[PDB]
Amino acid sequence: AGSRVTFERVEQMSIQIKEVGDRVNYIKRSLQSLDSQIGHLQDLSALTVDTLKT
Amino acid sequence: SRVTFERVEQMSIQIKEVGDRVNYIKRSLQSLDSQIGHLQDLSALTVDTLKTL
Amino acid sequence: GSRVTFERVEQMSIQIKEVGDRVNYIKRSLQSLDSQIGHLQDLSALTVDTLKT
Amino acid sequence: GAGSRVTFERVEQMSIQIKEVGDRVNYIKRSLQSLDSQIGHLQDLSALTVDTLKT
Repeated sequence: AGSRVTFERVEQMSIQIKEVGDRVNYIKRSLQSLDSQIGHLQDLSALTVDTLKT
Repeated sequence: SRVTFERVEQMSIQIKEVGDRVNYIKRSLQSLDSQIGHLQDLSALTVDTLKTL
Repeated sequence: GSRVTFERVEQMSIQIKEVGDRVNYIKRSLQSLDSQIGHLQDLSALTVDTLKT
Repeated sequence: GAGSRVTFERVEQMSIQIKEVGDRVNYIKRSLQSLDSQIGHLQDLSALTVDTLKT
C-alpha cells in the first residue's frame, strides 16, 4: 500500500532520471556542434587579421 | 579591403549562427530546470510517505 | 524494507538538488555568453557597415 | 587611410571577443561534463534502489 505506492514512485523517478540524462546528452551534443562553428569563426578571424597585416 | 569587407561580413553571419544556437541551448536548460523541479517534488513526496512506514 | 529505501531515496533527493543547482549555474553562464555575443554582433555590424562605404 | 585605421582597431577587437566566446563555451562544456558525471551517480543509485524493490 504505502509500499505499493513507494514502488510506483521509485519506478517513476527512474523514468524521469533517465529523461534528465538524455536531455543533458542532447545539450552536450548541441554544445559540441556549437564548438565546431566557433572553431571555424576563430580561423576566419585569424585569417582576416593576418591579411590586414599584409 | 574588398577582401576585408567580405571576410568581416562572413564572420558576422557566423556570429549570428553561434548566437542563435547559444539561445536554443539556453532554452533547453530552462526546460530541463522545470523538469528537475518536478523530479525534486516527487522525491520529497516519496520520502514523506516512507517516513510514515 | 522501508528504512533502507528511505535512505536511498533521501540520498537521491540530495543529488537531484545538486543537479538542479548545477543546471541553473550553466543557464546563467549561457545568459552572460548570450549578452557578450550581442556586443560582438553589434561590433561586427558597425565594422561591416563602415567597410561598405 | 582613416577609414582603414578604425577598421583595423575594430577587427582586432572582434578577434579578442571571439576568443572570449571560445573560452566561455569551453568552460560550459567542462561544466556540462561535471553535471553529466553527477547524473550518472544518481542513475546508478536509482538503478540500485529499483533492483532492490523488484523482488
